[PDB]
Amino acid sequence: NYTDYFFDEPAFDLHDGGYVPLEVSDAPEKPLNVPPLLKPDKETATDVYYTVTAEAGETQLLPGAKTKTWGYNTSLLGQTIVYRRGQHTHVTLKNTLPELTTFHWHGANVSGPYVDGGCHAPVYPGESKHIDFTLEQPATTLWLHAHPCPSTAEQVWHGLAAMVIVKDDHEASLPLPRNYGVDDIPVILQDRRFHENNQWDYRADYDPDGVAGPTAMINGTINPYFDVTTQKVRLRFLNGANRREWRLHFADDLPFTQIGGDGSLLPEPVKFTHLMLTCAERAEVIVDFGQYHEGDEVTLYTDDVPLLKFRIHAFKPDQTTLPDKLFDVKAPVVDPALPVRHVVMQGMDEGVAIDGKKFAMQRIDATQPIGKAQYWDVTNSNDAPGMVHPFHVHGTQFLVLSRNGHAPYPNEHGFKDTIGVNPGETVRLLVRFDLPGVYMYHCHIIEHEDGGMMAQIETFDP
Amino acid sequence: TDYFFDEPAFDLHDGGYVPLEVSDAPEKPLNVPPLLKPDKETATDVYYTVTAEAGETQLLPGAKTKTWGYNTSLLGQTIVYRRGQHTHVTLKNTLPELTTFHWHGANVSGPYVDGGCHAPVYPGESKHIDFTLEQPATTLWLHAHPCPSTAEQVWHGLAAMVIVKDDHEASLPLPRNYGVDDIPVILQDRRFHENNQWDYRADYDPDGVAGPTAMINGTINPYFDVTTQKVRLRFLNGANRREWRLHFADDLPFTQIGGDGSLLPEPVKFTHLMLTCAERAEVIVDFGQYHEGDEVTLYTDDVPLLKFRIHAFKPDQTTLPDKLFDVKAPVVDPALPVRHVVMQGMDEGVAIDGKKFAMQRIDATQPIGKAQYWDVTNSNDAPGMVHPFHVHGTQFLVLSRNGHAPYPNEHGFKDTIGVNPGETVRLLVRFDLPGVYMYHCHIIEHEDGGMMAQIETFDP
Ligand SMILES: [Ag+]
Ligand SMILES: [Ag+]
Ligand SMILES: [Cu+2]
Ligand SMILES: [Cu+2]
Ligand SMILES: [Cu+2]
Ligand SMILES: [Cu+2]
Ligand SMILES: [Cu+2]
Ligand SMILES: [Cu+2]
Ligand SMILES: [Cu+2]
Repeated sequence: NYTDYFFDEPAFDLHDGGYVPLEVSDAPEKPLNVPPLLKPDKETATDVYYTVTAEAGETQLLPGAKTKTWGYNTSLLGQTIVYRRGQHTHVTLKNTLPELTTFHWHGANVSGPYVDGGCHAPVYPGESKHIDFTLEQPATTLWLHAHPCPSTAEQVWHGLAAMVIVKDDHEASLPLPRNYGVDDIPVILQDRRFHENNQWDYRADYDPDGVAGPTAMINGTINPYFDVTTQKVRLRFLNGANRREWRLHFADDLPFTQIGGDGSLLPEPVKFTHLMLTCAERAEVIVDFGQYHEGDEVTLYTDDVPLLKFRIHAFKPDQTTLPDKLFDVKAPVVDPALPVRHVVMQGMDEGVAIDGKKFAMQRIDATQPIGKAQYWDVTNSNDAPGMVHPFHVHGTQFLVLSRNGHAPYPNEHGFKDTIGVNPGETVRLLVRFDLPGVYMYHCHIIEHEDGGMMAQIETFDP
Repeated sequence: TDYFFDEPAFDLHDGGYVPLEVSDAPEKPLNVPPLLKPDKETATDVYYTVTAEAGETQLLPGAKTKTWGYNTSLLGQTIVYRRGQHTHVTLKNTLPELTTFHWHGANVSGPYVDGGCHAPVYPGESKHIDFTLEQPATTLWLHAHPCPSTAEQVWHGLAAMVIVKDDHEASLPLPRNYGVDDIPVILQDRRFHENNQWDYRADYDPDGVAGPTAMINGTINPYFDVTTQKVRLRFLNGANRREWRLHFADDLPFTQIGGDGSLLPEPVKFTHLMLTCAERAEVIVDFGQYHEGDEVTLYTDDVPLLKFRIHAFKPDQTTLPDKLFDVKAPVVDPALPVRHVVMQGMDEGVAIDGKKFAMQRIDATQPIGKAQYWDVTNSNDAPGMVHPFHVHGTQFLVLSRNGHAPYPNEHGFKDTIGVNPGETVRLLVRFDLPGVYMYHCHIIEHEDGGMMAQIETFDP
């Protein structure tokens, strides 16, 4: 009788003092919302042009009154944005909100601070900005969300997040579900607390160690079910919550195989029955429903709470099988002239800090040359009252070398931008920035990021 | 119209104007904020702790209203500063959000002491500032200044009066007994929601937020017990947008003695006085013609704000002198261009010189100790608002309005001027200290919407 998850059972959120259990909503079960693929304004093989518009509106979530929500090219979350490697991407960023926002491309190898779209890329109500870039990184699932400093939390809670899919030649060649909306779906995992008139009140539910409500919400849907019409289904899991951790497993321990992480395909497929994700992490998995019959419903659960029902229909057999090797991880060579960087995440509540300091806009906390790989030792110092801190770094994809001198977890051998650090643990990352800019590095529990557990590094060309 | 401003441009002609309505709530004594007791005070030094905190205040019957304040649940204890005295303040933030501590109208360095956009104080942390004011006696105030949102934080209730004492003002025949005959009159409005709670974002409007319930020193339907013949009222417009058009029953006269940055050169009689956001005006009222039990109401437009209950009082036979203060105007540096500042737009198109505020961008420079002319224009006409233009880290003089005389109460030092639609005012502006100072419209929703720039001052 042990935990089924890789992380440290005592550190789990369910052990927190102000832990909010998930509760099942009485709302009607309804089809999972699959956000439309965002149609480009114009597209050639060399160039793509998109308009992305932050906007306030209303969404039917619970029965009765509609919930006031924000979203991208929609009233909640966003239309899914497809980018291609090597394709000159051109984006118009339009803000029609009553408040100034930011357009952060979490996981995008792009310049900073302006394209990156973090704390220093404000966009006022009414005005537009124009960005352009060519991603040179592997196929993966990234995402877009707001990133004012503060409050990233409030804006994400309002509903500013959208899945971003990055396509490439290698990933296209592999035998994988790719029919978006049919056998390949977003699974954006969030929670909310609904107040009177089914409205949200971030500030009423504020907690300095993380905001979480009882009602799970997947792709802006309550009590979702999904209609399976293929044997294999591809799930792109994104933890878009402000603090909650998802411990994912089917009711009957139905196996699934993870094929992707944050920043790339995994080098090899990894079989799971139980998958934990901290804030901002992604995991792409293939589920096989071949043992089931028409009419059966297999339910996906987080801990002991049902999240997502899969209604099984008729499907043609799928004989295909995954290769031993999905992707070639080309590790950089550490620059020997560089020392080891030590980053200590510390404190809790309003005490949060990185290397003894709260985030300041005008202060540069670190530098690193472009093109030069470096070992980062990252430490979560919190003691017994412990929390798994998802450490994130803008403008790169790192490799995970060790966890307390031991091997990294079996699903951490590919490229990642976010790694959960257990209380007391030091992890070692191999980090390289390709481009010049100012990039944030922070805990992706968003309430702590708004509270000062954020710092910034400047990359430069020698 | 009895007021100096342009009647067509008044707020009550605005598109989504919100008229004040009188609350059904019972009459009660005007809250007079206590004077903040120093930690330690000598003749050369003073040491304060200012704590921004969150709590609950009984404002209407039923549930309490969740508010913010400095060293209290709502607004703040009145802070006293002396010219030439080394002041030592400790800023403590116990709010669940980050904030700022701006000393509106204080000649202090920027950008840290100024406490503008660049001076964040996180939850749980403390900062330490020290300074010495070399400016005349007047009424300043303290309030939150994150960029953004100043408007949200001021709404929550973060404002407090600040009194600057000096030797000249002490020597004058003025009511000076705080809370007895020398009172704050902090003029605000609010909209009360279910369970008497405020909700800024529900009430939001890009052209300014106004609610229908007047609130004076965090009091609803206040009355004040007059126990002297003369009473000094320190008017402060702490509203987000609303203009106050002040007058008494019977058209009882009052005398303005001071404005934002100084006593007026001479006293100015009024029956009707108008104030835009962030303006302060100090007036003496005389109730010598009234008797035991008489009530005199102070109105904005047709709406009662404050009831003065006259009691028996000793006759006060003192008259004010012809001259209150000497205004020593700096001379323009002749080698220096006229600075043209244009406030444009309304709603989401608010801008200054065609640009929205960028926290990394310096829009202007000026040498310390050299007075320059500032021509400030308000472009919007037809749908027009009186824009109260404000400059950090200085006290300017008003030279002209559209090439004509300034208003009768603009011959003193000021930090905030109401500019009518289409109007160019000329200011004479000098900066004593080096720093980075914001200048902006003080209709706060425009401030937050980007009608703001920043100037940098340097030693030549
Ligand atoms: Ag904790
Ligand atoms: Ag208007
Ligand atoms: Cu992110
Ligand atoms: Cu990011
Ligand atoms: Cu970030
Ligand atoms: Cu101010
Ligand atoms: Cu100011
Ligand atoms: Cu304005
Ligand atoms: Cu200001």
